[PDB]
Formats: sequence, structure tokens, C-alpha cells
Amino acid sequence: DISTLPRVKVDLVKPPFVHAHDQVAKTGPRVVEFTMTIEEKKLVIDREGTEIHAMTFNGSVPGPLMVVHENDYVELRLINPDTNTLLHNIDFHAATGALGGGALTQVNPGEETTLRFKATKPGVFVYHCAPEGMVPWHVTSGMNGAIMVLPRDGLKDEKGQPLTYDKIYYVGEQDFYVPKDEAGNYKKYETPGEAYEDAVKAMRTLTPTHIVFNGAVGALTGDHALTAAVGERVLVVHSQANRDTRPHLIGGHGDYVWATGKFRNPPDLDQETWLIPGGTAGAAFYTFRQPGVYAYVNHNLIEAFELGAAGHFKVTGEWNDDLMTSVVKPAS
Amino acid sequence: DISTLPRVKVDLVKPPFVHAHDQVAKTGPRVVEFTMTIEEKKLVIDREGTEIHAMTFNGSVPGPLMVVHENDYVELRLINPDTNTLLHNIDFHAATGALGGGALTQVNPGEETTLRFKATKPGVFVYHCAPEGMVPWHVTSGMNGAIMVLPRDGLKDEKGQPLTYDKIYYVGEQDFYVPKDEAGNYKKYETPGEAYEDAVKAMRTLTPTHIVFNGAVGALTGDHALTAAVGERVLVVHSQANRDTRPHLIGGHGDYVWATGKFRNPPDLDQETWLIPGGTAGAAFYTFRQPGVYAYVNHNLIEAFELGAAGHFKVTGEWNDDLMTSVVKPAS
Amino acid sequence: DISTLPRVKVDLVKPPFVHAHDQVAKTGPRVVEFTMTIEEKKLVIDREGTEIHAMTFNGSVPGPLMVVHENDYVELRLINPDTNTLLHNIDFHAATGALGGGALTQVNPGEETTLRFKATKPGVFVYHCAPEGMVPWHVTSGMNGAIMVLPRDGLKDEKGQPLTYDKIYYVGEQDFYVPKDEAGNYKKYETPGEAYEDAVKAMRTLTPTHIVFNGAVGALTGDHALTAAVGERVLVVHSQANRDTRPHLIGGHGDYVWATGKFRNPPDLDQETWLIPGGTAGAAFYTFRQPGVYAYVNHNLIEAFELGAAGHFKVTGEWNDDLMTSVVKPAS
Ligand SMILES: [Cu+2]
Ligand SMILES: [Cu+2]
Ligand SMILES: [Cu+2]
Ligand SMILES: [Cu+2]
Ligand SMILES: [Cu+2]
Ligand SMILES: [Cu+2]
Repeated sequence: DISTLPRVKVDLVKPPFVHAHDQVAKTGPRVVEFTMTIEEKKLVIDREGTEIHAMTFNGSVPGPLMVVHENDYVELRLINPDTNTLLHNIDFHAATGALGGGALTQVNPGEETTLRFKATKPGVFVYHCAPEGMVPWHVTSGMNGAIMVLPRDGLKDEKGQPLTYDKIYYVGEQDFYVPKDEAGNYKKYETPGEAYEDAVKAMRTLTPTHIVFNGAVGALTGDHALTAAVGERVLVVHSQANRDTRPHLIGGHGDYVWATGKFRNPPDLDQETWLIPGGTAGAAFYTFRQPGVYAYVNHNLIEAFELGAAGHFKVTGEWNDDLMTSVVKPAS
Repeated sequence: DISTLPRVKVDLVKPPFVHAHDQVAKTGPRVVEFTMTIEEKKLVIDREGTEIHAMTFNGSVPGPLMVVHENDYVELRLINPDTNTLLHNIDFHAATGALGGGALTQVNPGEETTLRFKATKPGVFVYHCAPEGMVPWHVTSGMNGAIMVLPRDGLKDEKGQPLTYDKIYYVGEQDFYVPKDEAGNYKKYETPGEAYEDAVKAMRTLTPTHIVFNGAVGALTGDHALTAAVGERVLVVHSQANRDTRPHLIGGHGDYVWATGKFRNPPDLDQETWLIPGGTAGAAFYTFRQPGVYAYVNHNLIEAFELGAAGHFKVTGEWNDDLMTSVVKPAS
Repeated sequence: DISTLPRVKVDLVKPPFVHAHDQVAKTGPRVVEFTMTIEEKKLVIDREGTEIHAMTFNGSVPGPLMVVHENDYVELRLINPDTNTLLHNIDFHAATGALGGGALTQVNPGEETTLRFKATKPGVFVYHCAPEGMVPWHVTSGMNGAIMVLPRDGLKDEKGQPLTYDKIYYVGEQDFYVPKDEAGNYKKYETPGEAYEDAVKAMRTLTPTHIVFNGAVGALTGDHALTAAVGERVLVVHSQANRDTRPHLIGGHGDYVWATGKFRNPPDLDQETWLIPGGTAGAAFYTFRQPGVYAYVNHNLIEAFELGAAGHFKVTGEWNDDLMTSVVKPAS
């Protein structure tokens, strides 16, 4: 009986950070309680000041990373305040039945609902909104995130030995389709309903106008760059709810990668770049060996450096000249 | 001597259904005889009534799924009736030599040919027409299908234990490139030769106008939805002869997936979404655990819900509230 | 101490050929010395005579394949002659630290530099230029290649048994984005700086105008077709520094494939087609079983046959009628 299980309430954090958890499960199965509040809000997504009407779980793009263990029950209270204008729901790729929960969680503004599902498969998974007839519009307005379902005994390598991360980050990658006029400037809209047909037209080009990490060009740089130390083991969970991506750590690797994110499989070793299919979350484990700045990108470099899909690590520690050195510095 | 082998004649069925076969081979190697008749025909591919000139094997898009076992010989009689206007051939990705059979099977209208090849590698494979100089036009006009070459002892999981499907479906996914004018309406053509340069121009955009399962928007819905029962093990073979796709069962998973379709490899477990590369067939095995409607989609959701790449399962049986339940139904 | 190690100097060859090497390492770790000279040069990339300003390592697109063994040190002298006009550098996906070497190798025209890095991970890897702010422009101007880091005991199959290739080829696949006017003709430019904004605009379409192997439409055909004999084991290393591809040997297979190119993983068997993500090198091993012409393509067949991503093998030897035969040749 589920009512006999411990309940634990989790307060979610903003990406790229992840709420506190234990890799190896320190209790038996639990009901893990999450609350998310849907927020429709204006967001500036690039340096030019382009502004879209984002559709968010808990105020951010992507929505926050939820973390549980296999055979836990996820119980989500989803709140759609009357300050929103649209109906929303949620579909968990981690769940089984009713369109991942979508058919059960349809909330008009001013409504709320509570869904519970059993996390029967270990892995990182996409979650996203999916209202009948308007699915890609909501997903491509930012209304998606991920959930990680850890094996009860934590992560394992291809030989079945433990892998333990010191830090974990969640990189949500978002394709936006800002409608353009004939001349190619971004078009502006007065209401959701007035925006919709132009939103559909832009999407159908299959050409994103922007592709960003954590909701905006440059969001994971500067003061908000990811950080680590030489010697630290870092897990980067990466999701793309609608379109393929190919993550790459410039100057590093994916030492162990579950490119399609499912932990009952052995990881792929020593990856330079890996393909995360649209509608998927993946995870990469890396131990840093050199200090300095790294870029973490979608390695369609146009998508990276022109459309926005690039962030940075700043890594502290000792430089290893055995691993790499400049023998003769650039000179004439 | 091949003439010493049993011969078995197979009458093919229309996708998404698959001709009768046994997973575990009940005989020694055989010559398996298939006949396909090429049909050029008009097809309505969307709700708006858009009509293209489809190029088909046996009257359908995709062509039918052929099923044999490893080390069987496939003997195909390919008929090009004089009511067609184009030369066609066939290339089997399952075969070895002469461009998969293409160099040997070139048939003008009013001709026929018989090809035999040995199915030396187990897996699902694309077949498609490929006439020199006009390959993508034929393939993207619908002239492709798949063949499944089963291991003689049937399918196995990642541990080498048997996997046995109760039902099997074949989902052919087709990218069409309907030429558009300046204003963006579909352009109309009086003959194949008159259509060709505009067909090439549309293809070169690399942007499909339609992406459909079983030949049309909505073809696998309603009375033609796929079906199953809770507890049933279902194999979905999925092919894309020209362009990448990322299949996903909404509300389910791929319990065991050969994303690139080759059965000597262990399957990937517990997949939410998987990448089938253009020019490939893949296969996913799932045991249904919940009743109700599922959508089965390409999880580029724009390709799914705007361009046509979505079908449904209707699944009967008992709802499992342990697996998923609405704790509090949507309310204000 | 690295100064105690043998030094070996390698003179690189032009793709698709590969400098001489041993699969099983015949010495202990070495410092392997390579020199590459950057050349900006005009290149004709199609049959129509379209001419771009290519940015090359050592005069070719792709740059040459470098070959070393795991735990060797790669020491590259990179020369940027004063006859070039741009600043360039190099990033090795095989290397660890300073953006793969990019942050250390920035050379203005008339400068040179020497980088050394330890090849700690076995596999095929992309290398490419990546100057801050101009990365995709350089990469999509042809300024990329690959490096193969062989396991010290050579290649292994999925069971840990030796795989030994008789021949090896390197296929570099290049996406170009030639800017077009309103009417769709290729636009012409007087200097790099004058070309740049239009180069960016074209790239942002995410639609290549050309996709070629070894630098031009038809480069691996005719007198320059790849060759082999029935019975020969051939390794095809394939790279795509910026955009996904899905290689396929028409009439053959990838008997053993490392689609994302990293040799500590078991290969995928019997592949028809495989996905190499942008920013990745992959490798396929095939034993030819039939003579004749094969095409080797990106199996988005529009990208292959319209945009340029197709080459040929010409294979000599004995035809095997057991494997494939025409039972009845095409006739009315
Ligand atoms: Cu929504
Ligand atoms: Cu989904
Ligand atoms: Cu045809
Ligand atoms: Cu093919
Ligand atoms: Cu450069
Ligand atoms: Cu790179």
C-alpha cells in the first residue's frame, strides 16, 4: 500500500542546478512529492533583446530537474494560476500510461491537479507539456524539462563498477521558432490566439531561429558559467524535448555517456560528441584533468555559435603539461 | 545447390500489417518467393486533399514488409506493368552485391525480372527503388519499404534470453517534398518529366512538406489505429529510407530497441526515444502495461503534429493505479 | 620524461589516402611529429564550376588523417604562411585541455606554433580550426580533418578478437553554405571581411548548398574512386565536423562499426546505415564479398545525389551467384 511508504517533499531548484539527493538510495522506496507552478512570462532570449512569451514549469526554461530512484513514486502537484491564459498539462517520458500523464493533468488557469506515477525504469527522461492540438507550440515555447530516475545502487560503468559524481548539472536545450516577416525581422504578437498561426508557420520551416541552453543566448557564461575543479567527476544531464542535438565538451570528452539516457545500458566510453535525439534526455560523466575555460556546445557549430547553443565551464586547478603543452608558442 | 531447397511462396499484406511467419525457424533454409507489382498512382496525403503521384511497391506507401530468416534466399519477382510510365528497380539493404540488387533489376514499363539474394545478416533493413540519376525522387515518392531477416532462433535480449512478440506492426515513415510556389501553395504538374526539376528544387530545400506514417496524415488513427491488449508484447518495425527519425511511444517506452535494426547486437533497454538514421530500419519491442490511447510519433513534435508523423495505439484491458493514478483530478 | 622517448616524423598524405602506420604498435610510446601548413585557396566544388574560398589544413578538404597510438604524444607544428589572410588555430577532439589546443595555437599569417598533447583515448576524432568568434565559418570553409588513435594492440571485435584491415580510407564530409541571392544564384565576394556577414546569413539557414566527400562533387569517382578486391578488409574512417551524416555502402554493409568512433567500445555489427553526429568521426570495417561498383553515400539520398555526398568503390574479383544472382533478367 503506497500510503504505508515514507513521503519526502522536494523543493526544486533553478537549472542548471539540481535539488539535493543521494545517488545510492539511503531509504526504501518513497513517495517523492514535487510541486510545480506553471508560469507564462516574457523572456529575452538573445543579446539583441528579442522577447518571446515563454511557457514555463516553475518559471524557468528548462523546467527544473526532478530526481528520484527507481521504484519510487513521483507525486506531482501541478498548479496553473489564474494569471496564466492557456490550458496546460504534463507528460513524463518516465511514466507509464495516459500519455505519460498528459491525459490526466489538463489544467485550465485557476486549476491544479496531482498526479502520481511509479518510476519503473532508471534513466534521465524528458517531461513536457502536451495539450491536444497544441503540443509543439507549448514544447517549443520552453515548456519542458527532465527527470532523473537513479538506479537504487547508483550509477555503474560498462564493467558494473560504481560511478559516483561530485557535481551534477542539468543543461536544457531549447529550440525556438520566432516568426519572421518577408524581410526576416522577428514579428510581434498581441495575444496567444493571434500568435498561433504564425507560430505554426515558423515551426513548419523546421528551422529554429534560436537554440539556447538554460533559456537564453549566453545563459551559462560569465558569472553563470558552470564550474568544476581538476579531479572532479561531473555529470551533465542534457535534454532536448523536440529536436536532435549533439553535445560536446570542448577540450574534454564524455568519459562515460548514456547518449539516449537509460542506465540499465552500459555507457559509451570516451565520446567526443554524442547524439541526443529530440524527445530524449542523455547524460555524460566526465572527470576534469585540466584547468581553464571549456565550452560546452551543440556541435553543429552554427547552432552553437550563431543560434545560441553554447555554454562554458570554468575549471580551477593545476595545469598538466604532460597531457598538453605549447612547445613553441605562436611566433613569426 | 539452391534447387535442392524447399520453396515457399509468400503473399504479402498491406502495412502496417505483416505476412504470417514464425519467429523461430520451423524449417531449414528455404527459398522464399515474393512477388511485387509496381504501381504509380495518385495519393491524397493530408486532410486538405493534397494529391501527389506516388511511386509504390505493391500499391502502398510504404511497400510491404517481407519476412525471412537468416540464410534463407529471397527470390523476388518484380513486375513493372505497362500502365506505369517510369523505369524502376529495387535495392535491398539486406543484400550483398550489385547495389543491393539495383544494377540487376532495372525494369521498363511492361517488363519484369526475378532477383535472388542470400539474407546473410539478421535484422530489419530498408529496401527501395534507386534508378541511376533519379534515386531520391523515387524514394521520396514513396518507393521504399523494408525486409526483416530474423535470426533462425528468433529474437534475444541483452542477456541472450528469448524475446517473443505476440503482435508485430510495420510503420513506414515517408518524407514528401511537394513543390511550392512563391506564395507557398502546392504546385501542380502534368507529367513526370514536367514535374522533375521542380521535384528536385523542393527536395534540395531539405525541408519536407509532409512526413507521414503509412502514406498519409492520420493513416494509423481511428478505425486504422494500431491495437493491443495490456500484457501483449508488440514489435514495431519502423523504417525511414531517406531522412532521420526519432520514434517514441507516448505513454510507453521501447523496452528493447535495436535503433539501427541489426539483431546480432544487444538491444538498448528502456528507451524513451531512439534515433533511426535515414536509410535505416529499426525495431522496438514493448510489453503494454496500461490500457487506453497511446500516440506513436516521430518526436520532433513539429514533424509529428504539424507535418503528419503520428499514429495511435488503442489498447484494451485493466488500468493499473499503482503504475499511475490521478490523486487529485484537475479542479479550481 | 618525454625527451627520453623516440621521435618519429610523419609526412602526411592527401585524403582519401592515409599515411603509413602499423595497427599493432611495434614500439613503445613515441612522440609523433606532424607538420601542417594552412592554405587559404580557391576551390571548385561542383560540376557547374562554383568556386569558394576554402580554408585548408595542408591544402586539402578534408585535412589529412593523422595516425598514432594510444599514449603516444602528438606534436604538431602548424604553419600559417604570410600568403594567407586570416588567423587560424587547431582544436583536436582527441586532446585534453585548452579547447583541444585551440587556445594555444592561434597563428596570424606569417606565424607558426608547435603543440604537443598526449593521445590518452583510442578512437577516430575530428580536428578543426576554431578561432574565437569565427568558428563555424572556418569549419564550414573546409578547415577540419581527423586523427585516428589506435589501441596499442590494434582493433578488436565485440568478442575481443583481432580485427585487421588490409586497406584504410578517410572520407571527410563537408557541408558548405554558399550564399545565395533572392533568385537563388550563388553570390560572389571580393574579400574575406566583405564575405563574412553573408557567410553567417547562409549558415543560419541551416541548409547546406553542397555536401561533398573529399572536397567536391564527384571527388571519389572515376579515376579517383576508392578501390578494393573481393576478400579485402577495408576500414573507412568518416568525419563530419559540423553536421550529422548517415554513411551507407550501397550493396554492402558496415560489418563492424564504431558509429561515434571510440574503440574502447564494442562495434555495432552488420549495420546498413549508421549515424555519425556532427562534430564526430566514425569508422566502419567491411570485408568485400562481391566485385563491381559500389556507391558510398550519406543516406539522406537528397544530400547524396543532389548535394554531392556520394563516392564509389570499384571492386575487382569473382562474382558469387550464391550470394546474389539474376534468376530472370529484365524482359517484357
Ligand atoms: Cu503548456
Ligand atoms: Cu514526449
Ligand atoms: Cu522507382
Ligand atoms: Cu539505400
Ligand atoms: Cu581557420
Ligand atoms: Cu569541435
